[PDB]
Formats: sequence, structure tokens, C-alpha cells
Amino acid sequence: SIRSLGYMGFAVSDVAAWRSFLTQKLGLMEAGTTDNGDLFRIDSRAWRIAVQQGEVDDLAFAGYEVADAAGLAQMADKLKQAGIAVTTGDASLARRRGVTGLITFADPFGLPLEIYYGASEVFEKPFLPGAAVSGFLTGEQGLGHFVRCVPDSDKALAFYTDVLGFQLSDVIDMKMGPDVTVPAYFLHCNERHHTLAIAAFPLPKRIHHFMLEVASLDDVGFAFDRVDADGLITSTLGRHTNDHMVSFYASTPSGVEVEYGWSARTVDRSWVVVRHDSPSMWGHKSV
Amino acid sequence: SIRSLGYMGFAVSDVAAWRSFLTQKLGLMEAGTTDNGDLFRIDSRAWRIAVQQGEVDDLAFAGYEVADAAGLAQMADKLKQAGIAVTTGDASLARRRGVTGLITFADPFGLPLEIYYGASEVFEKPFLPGAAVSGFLTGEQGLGHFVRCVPDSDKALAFYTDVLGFQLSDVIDMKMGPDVTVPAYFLHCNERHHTLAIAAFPLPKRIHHFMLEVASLDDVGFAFDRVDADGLITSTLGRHTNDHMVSFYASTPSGVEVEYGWSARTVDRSWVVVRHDSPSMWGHKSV
Amino acid sequence: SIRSLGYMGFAVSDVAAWRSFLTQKLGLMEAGTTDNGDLFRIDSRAWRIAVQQGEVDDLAFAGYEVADAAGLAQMADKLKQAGIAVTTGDASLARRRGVTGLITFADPFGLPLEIYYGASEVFEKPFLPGAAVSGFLTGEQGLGHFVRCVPDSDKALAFYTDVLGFQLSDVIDMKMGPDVTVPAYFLHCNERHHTLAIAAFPLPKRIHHFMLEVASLDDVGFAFDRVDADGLITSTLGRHTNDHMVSFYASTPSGVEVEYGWSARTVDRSWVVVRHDSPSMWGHKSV
Amino acid sequence: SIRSLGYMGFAVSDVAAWRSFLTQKLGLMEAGTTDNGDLFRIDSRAWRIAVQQGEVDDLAFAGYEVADAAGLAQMADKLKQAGIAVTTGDASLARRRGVTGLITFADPFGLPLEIYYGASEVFEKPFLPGAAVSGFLTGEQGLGHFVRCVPDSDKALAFYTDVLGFQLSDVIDMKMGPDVTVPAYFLHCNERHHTLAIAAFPLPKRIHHFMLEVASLDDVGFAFDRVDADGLITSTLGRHTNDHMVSFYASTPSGVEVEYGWSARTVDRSWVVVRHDSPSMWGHKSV
Amino acid sequence: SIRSLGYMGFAVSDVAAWRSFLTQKLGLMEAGTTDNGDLFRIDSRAWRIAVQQGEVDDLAFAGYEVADAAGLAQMADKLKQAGIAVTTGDASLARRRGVTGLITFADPFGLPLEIYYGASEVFEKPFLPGAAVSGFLTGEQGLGHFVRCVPDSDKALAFYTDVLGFQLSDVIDMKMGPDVTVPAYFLHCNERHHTLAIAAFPLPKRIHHFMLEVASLDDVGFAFDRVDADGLITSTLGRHTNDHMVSFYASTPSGVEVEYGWSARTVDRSWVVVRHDSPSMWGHKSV
Amino acid sequence: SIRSLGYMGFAVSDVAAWRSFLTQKLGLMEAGTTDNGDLFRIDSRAWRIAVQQGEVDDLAFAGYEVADAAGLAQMADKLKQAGIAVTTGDASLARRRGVTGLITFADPFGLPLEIYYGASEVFEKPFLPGAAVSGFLTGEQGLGHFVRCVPDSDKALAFYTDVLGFQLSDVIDMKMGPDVTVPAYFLHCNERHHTLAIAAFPLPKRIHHFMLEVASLDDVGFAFDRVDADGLITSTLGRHTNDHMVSFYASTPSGVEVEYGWSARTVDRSWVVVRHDSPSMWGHKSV
Ligand SMILES: Oc1cccc(-c2c(Cl)cccc2Cl)c1O
Ligand SMILES: Oc1cccc(-c2c(Cl)cccc2Cl)c1O
Ligand SMILES: Oc1cccc(-c2c(Cl)cccc2Cl)c1O
Ligand SMILES: Oc1cccc(-c2c(Cl)cccc2Cl)c1O
Ligand SMILES: Oc1cccc(-c2c(Cl)cccc2Cl)c1O
Ligand SMILES: Oc1cccc(-c2c(Cl)cccc2Cl)c1O
Ligand SMILES: Oc1cccc(-c2c(Cl)cccc2Cl)c1O
Ligand SMILES: Oc1cccc(-c2c(Cl)cccc2Cl)c1O
Ligand SMILES: Oc1cccc(-c2c(Cl)cccc2Cl)c1O
Ligand SMILES: Oc1cccc(-c2c(Cl)cccc2Cl)c1O
Ligand SMILES: Oc1cccc(-c2c(Cl)cccc2Cl)c1O
Ligand SMILES: Oc1cccc(-c2c(Cl)cccc2Cl)c1O
Ligand SMILES: [Fe+2]
Ligand SMILES: [Fe+2]
Ligand SMILES: [Fe+2]
Ligand SMILES: [Fe+2]
Ligand SMILES: [Fe+2]
Ligand SMILES: [Fe+2]
Ligand SMILES: [Fe+2]
Ligand SMILES: [Fe+2]
Ligand SMILES: [Fe+2]
Ligand SMILES: [Fe+2]
Ligand SMILES: [Fe+2]
Ligand SMILES: [Fe+2]
Repeated sequence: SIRSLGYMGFAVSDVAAWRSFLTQKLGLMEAGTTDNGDLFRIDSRAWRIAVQQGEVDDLAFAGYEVADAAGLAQMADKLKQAGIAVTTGDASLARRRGVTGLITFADPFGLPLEIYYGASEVFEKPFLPGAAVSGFLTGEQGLGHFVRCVPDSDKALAFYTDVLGFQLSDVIDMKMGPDVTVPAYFLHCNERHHTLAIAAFPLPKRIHHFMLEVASLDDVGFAFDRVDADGLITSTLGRHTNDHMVSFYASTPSGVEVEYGWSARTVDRSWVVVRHDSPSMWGHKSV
Repeated sequence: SIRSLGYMGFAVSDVAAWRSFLTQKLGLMEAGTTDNGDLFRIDSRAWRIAVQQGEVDDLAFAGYEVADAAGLAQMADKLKQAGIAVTTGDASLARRRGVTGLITFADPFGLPLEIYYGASEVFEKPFLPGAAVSGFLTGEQGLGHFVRCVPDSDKALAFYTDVLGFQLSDVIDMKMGPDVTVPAYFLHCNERHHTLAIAAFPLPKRIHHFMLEVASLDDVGFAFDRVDADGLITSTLGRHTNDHMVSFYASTPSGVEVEYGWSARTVDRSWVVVRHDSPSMWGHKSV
Repeated sequence: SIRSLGYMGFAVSDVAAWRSFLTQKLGLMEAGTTDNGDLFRIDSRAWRIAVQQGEVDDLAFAGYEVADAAGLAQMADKLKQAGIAVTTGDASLARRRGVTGLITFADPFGLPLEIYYGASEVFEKPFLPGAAVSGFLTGEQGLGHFVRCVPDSDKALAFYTDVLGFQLSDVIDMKMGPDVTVPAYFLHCNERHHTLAIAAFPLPKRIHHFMLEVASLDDVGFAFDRVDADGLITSTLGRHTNDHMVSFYASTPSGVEVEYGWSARTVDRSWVVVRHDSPSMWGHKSV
Repeated sequence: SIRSLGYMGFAVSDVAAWRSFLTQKLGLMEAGTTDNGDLFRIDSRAWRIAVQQGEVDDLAFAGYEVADAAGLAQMADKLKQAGIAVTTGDASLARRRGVTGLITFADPFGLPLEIYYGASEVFEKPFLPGAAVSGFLTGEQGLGHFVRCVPDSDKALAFYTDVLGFQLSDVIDMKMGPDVTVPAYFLHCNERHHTLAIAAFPLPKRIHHFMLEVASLDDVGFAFDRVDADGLITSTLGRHTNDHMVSFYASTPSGVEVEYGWSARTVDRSWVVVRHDSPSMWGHKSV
Repeated sequence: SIRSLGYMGFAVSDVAAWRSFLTQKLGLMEAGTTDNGDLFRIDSRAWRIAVQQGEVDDLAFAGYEVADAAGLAQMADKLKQAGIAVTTGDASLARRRGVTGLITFADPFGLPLEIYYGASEVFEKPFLPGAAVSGFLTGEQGLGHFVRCVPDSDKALAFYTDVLGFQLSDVIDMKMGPDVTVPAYFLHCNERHHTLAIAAFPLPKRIHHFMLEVASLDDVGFAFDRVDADGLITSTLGRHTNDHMVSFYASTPSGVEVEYGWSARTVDRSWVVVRHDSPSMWGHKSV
Repeated sequence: SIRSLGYMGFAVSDVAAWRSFLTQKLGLMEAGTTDNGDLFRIDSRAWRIAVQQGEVDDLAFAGYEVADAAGLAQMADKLKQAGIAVTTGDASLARRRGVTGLITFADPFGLPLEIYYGASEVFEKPFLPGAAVSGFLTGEQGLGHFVRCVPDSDKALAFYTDVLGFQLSDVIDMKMGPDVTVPAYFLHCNERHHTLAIAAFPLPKRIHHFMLEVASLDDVGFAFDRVDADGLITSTLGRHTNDHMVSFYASTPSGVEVEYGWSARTVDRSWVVVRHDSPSMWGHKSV
């Protein structure tokens, strides 16, 4: 089974702008440039986010991590049983991603996805943030989460749940006007409240935002100010109703947003599905 | 010696507005009306804040608490030795304040002050906040703090330090324009980083603001939204450089502000005086 | 200085009734009979309560403990300096009490008092309660407390405070009718909120009650039922406003009451004197 | 299933040198001499390491522990199902090893292996180290680990994983020259990050080294100096990238090395396989 | 002021017997032989017990530790003010003891005493017990205690209390026959319940026993058996009424006894003097 | 009284080399350049180490921190009473150092010293290390320590102890050849085992080394490798006998060494002076 979101790749029009934003604003660590593009770290892994030159200015691909080779084989079988076109990543791609093995495919709406095992650790190159950040929260919870924008949430939900094995945490019926209410589904694959959210929003991108979690409230507070200095804040500090994460949102150079948060609650086998009519307990005022 | 700030009285033009603000917005508990005015609670004490009808729309008086009768006598002696006009509170005033004994006087610039002992507890009338607040932080740290605006900080500092016994925590040189920088002094009389601050600000009131501390970040977050709904926020959420309190500021019906915060650090006998050039680590953006 | 209340002696008309009450109802341990009367234990000390045959049916004497011989000498000097008639306990009395040294005198209203040092421990005779009690709370807090009924509280307060060194914790103005309100003073000599209380009640005894503290709520609950079975309960379970002790009151065979409680808060050097208008937060309904 | 590495036997040319090295340098306890050779302890077990006279100067055999007789029977069946020649240890061998029951066989490359249950405890002969060592870490993690040098890692990996049940922790691609890179596989059978490692190194011995873990950093520091005094250090202090153990390496009298470490992290069912390009975060400089 | 008992020296007729007893039976560490005699350790200090050849077969001297040079000077002054003959230890003696400075004198009954500061630490020679002992308890509590046998306890008590500054913990009236009861005084100079005890016992030695405290119950249990094997036990395992130490007693080769214990309670400034009629809660049966 | 070592200034011939060494090797944060020279941080303080252009290639000055203005006045008085030439730092110097007030003078051998109060905090510019360091340990323990090389240790000791108020922790008699042994004195002014050490070493500099303490063992391990890469290590990893700090030593561009450590023990009022014959328990091999 999939254990977590392991990495993400972005294809952007302004690579230099993304380099500055990720390091100076968010505090990620520059980790070199390879055939995989500019690499960025948040922990012991060789890379978590890759930035390549591209006109889409959007998420180019996402990689989900399994525990081992057997886990990869099981997922490949499940995908093919579901009629999904699966391709074994050649040695060249595995090297580019720095993984031992991987398979590639796309979700129902074209997002390139990868499932891999045996990623590269670089403890000998101790993580040093590009900005003052006490630390990022990863471990068994993986990289964080992102919100997949789709045309049909039911079809997307069925794929991620029935085929990829994600489990529902909760639903938030997002009010988008007196005559518009869209359900947002939050799914987990580990203790992180959600690793993936699905919603039918009127956005021209594959995702609304990706989220990175930090170790302290000050990490969030300082980052907010660094981002605000450039007028990139899209939402004030607030706490979510479902995962109870305290965060703010900001614009990346590609328009896609990034959520930066702290203190979210986790889920387990005793968790029960619930619904909400608001996404924020307090704060998160649109600006 | 003075152990803490015990209570405050305000003389306001719109008593009903203050009643609604303190209870519905800040979460204080209405505790009846007596010859002491409308009373409000935040803990086991019979009252901490009193609101009376008055045209000044400002702090009318403040009461500092001593441990016992002997403590009151010592302070009265110290004040008279300093040439300050001290008056023993008559039985009528003691009853009004609900204290066992007290003395009255004024600081160098006219603020009526009182030092008392033996205030009234009402554990049999369990505290119930007027809004969703997990709790206020008082105990040995007292009510909170307020910032006394004065024409001459040196004279004020000498009185509060040499006569009343407050001790300096730190100084912040507040930038108020390319050609204006004013020092703000933060003083303690217990573990609370500061119970009183002194500064020469261009304000027509006795104090810039008073501060109340709550038990959780959510208490602050929810209150921010309740206040923001009425457009009364004066500063966004932020954390101070000196006491490390996370708070926001808002306007009371009298114009004087109120600071609502959480998680401040405390001080002790190992504390050393320092200086700062900024009052906020992050946040506290003027709005 | 006096460190705690160490023991109490009662002169009663029905010794057998007291023996049964203390052991079967309250859970004290029978510890033999000597020239000191019937002895009862609650901890490692050879005895804490003595019961002798007497028509007064009241507290016959109370012993306060000092840390050592030097402490005893200091107290004897303080008492004589105050004009109090002090008598050195002869070897015979010291043996009877099982102490190394002691002095005797009376308070302003005739209560025989003793100050001693070097009491006897009997760890080799492990404490075994006479009823199901997980344990009594003593240690540095001593035996517990009792309430001295006096004709003039001011005179009594001055003696116990100025001469014996007790310190005021708080005051409760006890309502005893639309036209009657009497102040009750609670005094400490260690961490126990109060070891002695003073009040001018209309009672024909030296004390209103003595109090013993137990280790768990169940100890109190079970004892309540054992006492209630004989119709001796005088007050339902409740919690006090000042020491926050959860307790109930009952009648001893002498009429004097006994308070049996659990979970009281303690005091220290940061404590400030306060006042109350009620003695109970909840419960303690007279029955 | 195999629960841990339980013991090891070495056949050496200089038994006296090994006796001195194990006790004076590493701190093991001499535990007598039997038909099993010279015995050495590190905990409550009668012996963990045996040293016999032999010209190979290498690991002579290794014993893996199962929980009980049923566990032994299951492993014997699994081995025979795999076509491995298994022999039931006769009463004579069981006595020599001090175990209740055992089976013997060899791995694909000739290393004599044993699986047993019911080893002997000697709590009545309290462990006393031969040198200043606060303690060795064993318990459910067993003796420690050793690195099996093989000609074909794939064949070895398949045997230890598919037949013996070891699970992969991670892989480190060891750089051994611009044109030489060999993968080292680390396998676990309990919480210890690895109980066995497999690699195709150019060494004329069955193992590169065996490892013993101690309770404190000082245990390692002092041992380093005792070994360094004789010029036997082969690697400076360092911390591994995979198990995060802080250790140093040294030469035994047989040339085979020994690793002595502290503070390694453990693994569980939430562990995911990863890869590394370096075996040390810091230190471990070859000397 | 004296901070603890730092070391002891014994003059014995059978040095080899003492060497074996201290190391093999009690677990002390042999620490070389100098002009100070055979040295033995129990912790980081270069030595705590010295054994020299002598016909007295008794304690030859004891050294009390002060915090620094100023402390030594103060004690020397106090002793001379009391009329005691004090001698400054020459450089030769200081070297022999491995201390920076010391003064020598005798107690009222001839026991040679020394007060010193700046003893030698040997952390570079890590403590290794001569037998299986998890550790000895020293630190701020010093070496342990010993019981000084005297002809006149009152005179001895006055010297150790009034001159050396020891403080009384408690008294035990030791029953030694229907017509014989002797008081034993236990004195502290730090947190250890007692560092010195004084009693008028009918023994031909300077001390009844010296005591060493270990870290676990097993340390005591195993030692008991090692001593019992040679028939040297003088008292079964038991727990004391005053310090609550669990221990046993045994005969040294000189006849003087040694107490070996674990888990004693400590004392502080809140401690009150008490008396006992038995020295043991349970156990300590004479054999 | 002096509370800690607050800052140090170095006058060096190669400012760029020092900039690279402090940031890239040790992990300090570049904090701008002012009339005070190049500034470097390790915590919330505006600066802790300053580097100015100078031919001495040595410590140029050191600043000791007092708690407040009163503390500064007391020290100035003590110094003048001792006949030391004290100069009040003018507003220009105070600004350069970023302190509220300070006095200047020199120790007996020419080292310029300063005592100040009210240094500048910059929490709004969150500390970001120049290399991977989890954190530096400062707080109430100050910057760290340095070893003052002097011609006459007795004279130096008397000044720092009798005049500046430092207290002795311990002494280590450093072996420097069969015929050379020099005592090194370690002094504290707070909980840090030593803030200053004094010794008569044959070095042409004012100090042998200065020391910085980090939060984890890995911080030390990684730094060791960064320094070793340039062949600047002067001592292998080891742990000291007196403060039990685990550290290594390296050469700065000025020749003066720097010690980088972790996990030292602290001292308090229960500490007793001792002596040592070795400075290291293990490690610290000269290379
Ligand atoms: O906040 C956002 C999150 C995801 C996509 C867009 C976006 C929109 Cl709504 C229109 C044009 C281009 C972009 Cl990147 C966006 O503004
Ligand atoms: O992490 C989250 C938890 C709950 C809701 C949102 C959310 C919001 Cl607040 C706005 C748009 C889209 C989403 Cl998924 C979210 O990002
Ligand atoms: O934020 C504030 C704090 C204290 C006083 C005033 C004030 C001013 Cl600045 C002008 C007129 C009236 C008032 Cl209440 C104010 O606006
Ligand atoms: O509690 C506080 C700590 C530090 C600074 C201020 C402050 C600010 Cl942020 C603006 C105006 C006046 C003050 Cl005292 C403050 O209120
Ligand atoms: O509850 C009580 C506490 C103390 C004394 C009496 C008492 C009274 Cl109020 C009258 C006669 C006899 C007694 Cl013991 C009593 O009833
Ligand atoms: O322990 C106590 C704390 C507060 C009040 C009383 C009290 C009551 Cl509840 C009734 C009569 C007398 C007293 Cl002292 C009391 O016994
Ligand atoms: O460090 C080592 C680990 C295992 C084996 C050898 C070895 C070699 Cl590489 C050659 C000859 C003999 C030996 Cl023991 C060795 O030196
Ligand atoms: O315990 C370990 C963890 C990671 C790597 C090695 C290793 C090294 Cl550092 C050199 C040679 C062989 C091995 Cl297995 C190792 O012994
Ligand atoms: O247990 C003992 C403690 C101290 C001294 C002696 C002793 C006696 Cl009681 C007589 C002769 C010799 C000795 Cl050592 C002893 O037997
Ligand atoms: O440590 C101790 C605590 C209480 C009593 C004794 C004692 C005994 Cl049990 C017998 C003889 C002498 C002594 Cl001091 C003792 O050694
Ligand atoms: O390790 C050292 C610490 C302090 C000073 C020097 C030094 C020496 Cl010993 C000679 C010339 C120049 C220097 Cl910096 C040095 O080498
Ligand atoms: O922090 C320390 C503790 C004990 C000793 C030294 C030291 C050493 Cl190891 C060599 C030269 C000088 C000193 Cl002060 C030291 O720097
Ligand atoms: Fe999100
Ligand atoms: Fe789930
Ligand atoms: Fe404030
Ligand atoms: Fe203070
Ligand atoms: Fe009571
Ligand atoms: Fe008190
Ligand atoms: Fe290894
Ligand atoms: Fe596993
Ligand atoms: Fe003893
Ligand atoms: Fe004491
Ligand atoms: Fe140092
Ligand atoms: Fe000190």
C-alpha cells in the first residue's frame, strides 16, 4: 500500500523566481541541479521538490512512496487490474528520481503519477534551511499534501480510493456563492489528516495548492512576514476545522498557491468520517 | 511589596457598548452592578474590571495588590517617605472595592492609584466566560498589564521603580518616524514579563492599552474574528520580541486599545536587562 | 518556629464510644492504652490522638511540634517575653507524651497547649487502619487542623499570630442570620492551608471541629457512608472556597464535630491574603 | 520465525590474544572454558561469544534464536522445503551450546549456521565486564550484527530473505574506487536496524566485522582509547547514515574487525526501504 | 562548613585479607598502592578507603571535605576558637592524601580527623567494581557513614555538633538488655540521613561499623551471598526505622563491621528531630 | 555581579578567512558590518563575536555582562576600590557595542575588558546558522569560555577572583614534559562549569582558545568533518574530565584555537573544588 506522498515536480516558466521563493521565503534547501531539474530539500531525503523549465506553470508530476519492491509490485497489479495503463520506469528515470524502482501512470484527468520505493537519503549532507525554519515535519507522514482540482469529484474520488487505496477523512462543503457549494474531500494514506484533497474548483491548474508543515508557530509567523513583504499573501493566518492546522496561504510564481502550516492533528484507525460547512475555525481571511 | 496588578476601573461614555465588548467580544463574565459600577470577571475574584459612567473614556483608576496588612503598611510608609500624599481608604471605599484595606494616591501625572490587600474571592460563583474562552491567565501574575502614557518617561520610571518597587525587564526604542524614536520601558513586579509599561506617546489618554492573557492560541484566534467582524482590529496577530506573547490589538469603545494574548514567557531573578529596536518578532501589522 | 500541629488529646465521657468511632468509622488505628489514655494513630507516629476519661467532652490539650531543642527554647523565650506563664514539662509528662522535651501553657481563653520536639516514631509497628482507608495525609503538614471557638477573635488572633507565629491565610465572613456575620480566620504554620482557624461561634466547646485528611476521594466517600449508617452526618459532601478541600462533617460522641477531607490545596510564600463571603464552593449542606 | 542473532563462535590461531582483547579492550566477561571453547559474556546469557583454537582465524559459526520448540520446527520445515540440508543437533551439541534444541546447516557459501531455542541464562552469576563498560545492549535485539562477505550478493540476499526470513532495512552503494561500487544490504529480524549485512567485498574472510552495542557514549570513548593504545583502531569515531549508530572499528587478533557502538535507531512495521550513497554521516575516517 | 565524609583510612593486621574482602566481597576497585597504603575506589575519586599495615585493626583516620580553601580556613578557625589543637597538613601529607590542602586534629576521644579540600578526581581511569555492583551512591552525599563508639555520648555529641557543625537527625534508644538502654545519635552534614552516628557501646574499637550505599537492591542481595559464603554475615537483610535503608551487616577481617545498603531516604531543612525505640522496621536479625 | 561572558572581539590579519571559517565551518550567522567590525551571531543577540582588521591576530577585547545599571555601578566601584583604572564607555562606544552602558579597563596583563548591561536583542531577525547546526547553547550561561594565557597564574587568579568575582570550579595540573607541570584554573560566574580558564602556557597569544557549545552531538560531528576537510583539526573528539564536555579543537586563521563542544555538566552552590591530573577522560588526541 502507498505509505505517503514522497515528492513533487513542478514545470515553471520562471525557474529563478521559484528558486528564490522556495529558499528565501519558505526556507527550503537548494540541493543541486540534475537532469531532474533544480532540486529542493526539507529533510534528510536527497530532494522532495523539483523545479524544471516549463510553460504549464503547474504540478508536473507527483510520486507516492511504497515500503518496498513487493509493495510496488502489488500496486502495479492493482492498477492493471483496474485497467490503468502502467509503465515500469526505466533505469534512466529511476536514476533521475534517485529511487530504486518505480512505475508511472496518470490519474483519470491526466496528472502524471508515480509510485516508487527506495528513495535516496543524504544524512551526510545535513539539512540547512534557506531561511530561519526550525524544521519541517515529514517522517512517516511524508511531504505534506496537495489539492487536486478536478471536473468530476466522484470519478476522482473513486480512483484515489478504490484504486490507489486512499481513505476518506472528512468532507467540507465549500460555499462559493449563494448558488454554489462544492464538496471538498480530504483523504489520508497515513497518520497525516490528509495527503490529498479533491474538489471541483473553477481553476485552470491541476492543483489549488500544495502544503508544507513546519515544527513551530514561529516558523509560520516569520515565513508569513517574508512572504507578505512581497505582497504574496493570499490568506491571513487561521486554523482549519478538519485537520486543525494553523496556516496561511500564499502565491507561488506560477499562481498555484502554497499553504504553510503548523500543529495539525493526526488520524488513526479509530477515526470516523464527518462533514463540515466551513474550512476554517478562525482566520484564513481572503486578502 | 506590590505583588501584582489586581484590578482596573474605567470611566466611559457608553457603558452598554463596553458591556457588550467585554463579554461578547473578549469573553469576560458579567458580575453584577454595584456602587463600584458594572463589574466584570476573568477568574475567581469577585471582579477585575469595573466600568462606570464617565466622560473621560479612559482608565479611571488601577489597584495594585500586596500580600497582607503589613505589606500595605510598608508601602504606605514608603510612599509618605517619598513625599507622596497618601490617603487611607475609608470603610465605604473598601466595601465598594470589596477589599479588606487600601490606601489611595496618584502617580506623578495624575493617574489615581490604589494599593490594597484582602480582595474578595467568589469560588462559589464559578467563572463562566461571556464568549468561548478556555480560560484567562492570572494567579500569581495578576490581571495582566497596561501601558502608561506619560510626558516624561524618566520621571515616571523613577516613581514606579524607586517608590512603587517595580523592576525593569527591558527597553524597546520605538521607531515613530525618521526623526522620532521613543523608548518604552517594561517593568515587572512578579513573574509576568511586565505588569506595567511606560512610554511618551502622542496620545490623549492615560494608557495606550491594557492587556488580558488567555490560555490557548484558539482563544486568541476566535476572539480576533469576533472583534474583526465589527472592524475593531488595530493590529494583526503577531509575537512580541520581549515577552514573546502572541497577540492582537483592538479598539475599545473608548478608543483606548486592548491587547489579547497567549504564551508569553516569564521572568525571574536570573533575568538580565536588554534592549530592542523592534516590538514584534513577526506580525502585529497596523491595520 | 512551630512546624505543625502534632497531636491532640480529648477528655470524654464515653471512652468506648470514641474508640469505636475513631477506628470503625474514621479508620484510625488503636495503638494501646497508657497513662496518656487510649492512643490512636493515623501514620508512623506512636500516636496522634489520645482519648481520656473526662466530663468535659472536649479537646483537653493540643501539642505543636518544633524542629528541635533549640526551636523549643526559642518558643519558650518568645512566650515568656510576651508575659505568658510557661512551664517546662517534667520527665513524667514527656514520657507520657512520648516526646523528648516540651513546655506547657494556655492560650488566652484557657485551652491547655504544649510545644514539643522529638516525638516517637514506630515504623516497626506498620500503620494498619481500623477501616478501609488508603492513607492519611500528614508528613510536613502535620495532623490536620481544628477550629478554636473564642469570645474575642481579635485577642485570639493576636496571640496565635504575634506570639505563636501562625500566619494568616484568609478570612471568611460567616453568615449566621440576617443580623449576624462572624469572621473566621484561617492560619497556617506550614504548607497546609490552615492548621488552625479562629471564630467567635455560639458553641459551648473549645473547638467546633478537628479535621483529618485522607489520600483519596473514595476514602472520604466510604467513611461518609459508615458515619451516615449511624445518622451522625452533620454536613453533606462539599468543597471549601479557601482550601478547596472536599469533605463532610460528622458528630463525635462528644458533640464536637470532625471534618474528614481530601484534595486540599497548599500555600507558600507567594500566597496573598484574601476574603470570602461563603465557606463552600458547593455542597456542605447542613443536615 | 528467527527472533535474533544469539551467539557466535570464532576459530582463532591465538586464543590468548583473543581472550585479552575481548576482556581488557572490549569489556566482555570471561565465563569459563568448556568443550565449546573459551566462553565470553555481555549479559545474562551463559555465553554470547565462544573462542576455539583454529587456523581459519574467522567466524566459525553463528546461532540464530527462535522463540520456542514450535518455532524451531517451523524453521526446519522451511529450510527443508527450500532444499537445504538440515541436521538435528544431537544432545551432545545442544549441551555444548547450552541450548534446549537446535538444527544445523550452512548458508549458500559455506558458513555454518544454527537455529536454536531455550538457551541458558545465568542471572545467579551477575555480569561483570572485563573493562569499564556501563552495559551492553541486547535484550530483544540480540547480540548485535555482523557483515557477511559473499561472492554473489543476490544469491545470499535471496537465501537470508526468502528462506531465513530476514527483512530488508536499506541499501548503501559503497564506493570502492572510481570504477567500483558495491551494494551493501542491511537486514533486520527484530527492532535492531540490522542483525545482518551482506556485501561482495574483496576480503578473504567470512565476515568483515561483527558489532557489539554499549549503553553510553563514554563506553565507546573509553574503549576507543584502550584499543588505540595498541594501535588497533581502523576507523575514527563516526555515525552511520542508516542506523545512526555512533561507533569506531578496530582489528581483532584474527584481522576480522569489530565495530563498537552506541545510540542506534531501531526499526518497526512502519519502516520503508531506502538507499544511501555513503555509510557515514560524519567521522569513520579510515586510519 | 563540612560538606561530607570524604575518605577513611584503616590500619589492619591482615592487609591481604582486607584487599580480598573489599574487592571480591564488597565490589570496591583496587586503585594502586602508595605511601598512603593500599587504595580503594567506589567512584570517580582517586580513592575513598585506604588500608595500611597496623596492629590496631580499626579506623586509623577519617577525612571530612569542605568546599574550598576558604571553607578550610573557617573550620580551622572554629576549631582553634574551641581550644582544639589544629595542625596544618604539610605538603607531604597533602600529597599522600591527594588533596590540595588539609588540617589535622583529633576528636575528644583520640580519633585522628582531617578536614580537607580539593581532592583528586580520576575520571580518566573509569571506575570498574571488583565484583558485580551496578554502582555506589556518593556524589553530594559523600562516602557514606560510620558509627563512632564513645565513653560519653554527651561530650562527643557536643564536639561534633557545636564544633564540627553536624546536625541531629534523630535518636534511637537501643535496648541492650532489661537493664541497659543506650541512646544512639544520628547526625547529618548534607542530604544523607546521617554521615555519623554516636553511641556508647561496649566495643573495643573506635567504630562499630562503616557503611557503603549501592544503587540497586540486587547489588545488596548479591553481596549478601558473597559474604555469606564465607560465614561473615552478622545481620540478615532489614530496613532501618530512621533512614529507611535496606541493608545487611558483615564482619571485616578486623572485626569492625561494615553495613551494605540501598534506598535510604534523605533529609533537608524541613526535617524535624524525632526518636525511636527500635533501629529496624523489619529484618536485621542478629546471626 | 558579572552574570556571563557576553561577547568577544578579535583583531585579525585575514578578515575574509575568519568570515568563511566562522560561518562555513562553525555555523555562525553573518550579522552585518558596522564600526564594530564584521559581526557574527549564535543566538538572539545582535552579535556575540566581532572581527576587525588588525595585525595582532588575537582576542582584542572581551565583554562581561551584568544584570542592570546598578550591577554595572557596583562593579565599577569594586574595580576602583581595587585601584584599577576604570573608564566609562562614551555614547559612541556604547552604540558601537549596541549596549546601554559599559565601563572599560584591562586585566593585570593588558587584555582590554569591558563590563556592560542592556545589550541588543534581535528576535525579529531569527537566527539562521551559516552551516548545519541545530543550535548553540547560550541563555543564562552566556557565550561560552576562553582560556587566558598569563605569565603569573597567581596574580591573574587573584584579579579575576577577588576583583571580578569569578569562583573556582577546579584545577588541572597539565603535564607538559617530564620536568614541566602547569596548573590550569577553571572559573565560573554562572551555571557554566567555566566561563574563564587561566594558565601559564608558552603561547604568544592572549588566549589559547575560545569555546562555543552546540545543542547536539551531530552538530559537533559534522563540524569536525567540515574543519578536517581543510586540515585544521588540532585535537580529536574527546570528553573533558572536569566539565565533561565532548569536543574537538581546531585552528582559527589567527592560530588561536577554537573548541567546539556538546553536553557539558553545569555547577551550582553545592559544588566542591577538586583537582585533576588529566584534562581528558578519553579522546582529545593531539594531531
Ligand atoms: O490562487 C490560485 C490557485 C490555483 C490557480 C490560480 C490561477 C487562476 Cl484562478 C487563474 C489563472 C492562473 C492561475 Cl495560476 C490561482 O490564482
Ligand atoms: O488543508 C486544508 C484543510 C481544509 C480546507 C482547505 C482548503 C481551503 Cl481553506 C480553501 C480552498 C481549498 C482547500 Cl482544500 C485546506 O487546504
Ligand atoms: O489607539 C488608541 C490608543 C489610545 C488612545 C487613542 C485616541 C487617540 Cl490617538 C486620539 C483620540 C482619542 C483616542 Cl481614544 C487611540 O486611538
Ligand atoms: O506587550 C507589549 C510588548 C512589547 C511592545 C508593546 C507595544 C506595542 Cl507593539 C505598540 C505600542 C506600545 C507597546 Cl507598549 C506591547 O504592548
Ligand atoms: O456541632 C457541634 C460542634 C461543637 C459543639 C456542639 C454542641 C452544642 Cl452547639 C451544644 C451542646 C453540646 C455540644 Cl457538644 C455541636 O453541636
Ligand atoms: O476547613 C474549613 C474551611 C472553610 C470553612 C470551614 C468552616 C465551616 Cl464550612 C463551618 C463552620 C466552621 C468552619 Cl471553620 C472549615 O472547616
Ligand atoms: O579489516 C579486515 C576485515 C576482514 C578481513 C581482513 C583481512 C584482509 Cl583484507 C587480508 C588478509 C587477512 C585479513 Cl584477516 C581485514 O583486514
Ligand atoms: O553498521 C554499519 C552501518 C552502515 C555501514 C557499515 C559498513 C561500513 Cl562503514 C564499512 C564497511 C562495511 C559496512 Cl557493512 C556498517 O558496519
Ligand atoms: O561486630 C563488632 C564491631 C566492632 C568491634 C567488634 C569487636 C569486639 Cl565486640 C570484641 C573484640 C574485637 C572486635 Cl574487632 C565487633 O565484634
Ligand atoms: O545505619 C543505621 C541506622 C539505624 C541504626 C543503626 C545501628 C544498628 Cl541497627 C545497630 C548498631 C548500631 C547502629 Cl548505629 C544503623 O547502623
Ligand atoms: O594552537 C595555538 C593556540 C594559541 C597560539 C598559537 C600560536 C603559537 Cl604556539 C605560535 C605562533 C603563533 C600562534 Cl597563533 C597556537 O598554535
Ligand atoms: O574546556 C577545557 C576543560 C579542561 C581542559 C581544557 C584544556 C585542554 Cl584539554 C588543553 C589546553 C588548555 C585547556 Cl584550558 C579545556 O579547554
Ligand atoms: Fe491545504
Ligand atoms: Fe484510515
Ligand atoms: Fe502590551
Ligand atoms: Fe526582578
Ligand atoms: Fe475545617
Ligand atoms: Fe506564610
Ligand atoms: Fe556494522
Ligand atoms: Fe520489518
Ligand atoms: Fe549504619
Ligand atoms: Fe539540617
Ligand atoms: Fe576549553
Ligand atoms: Fe559558585
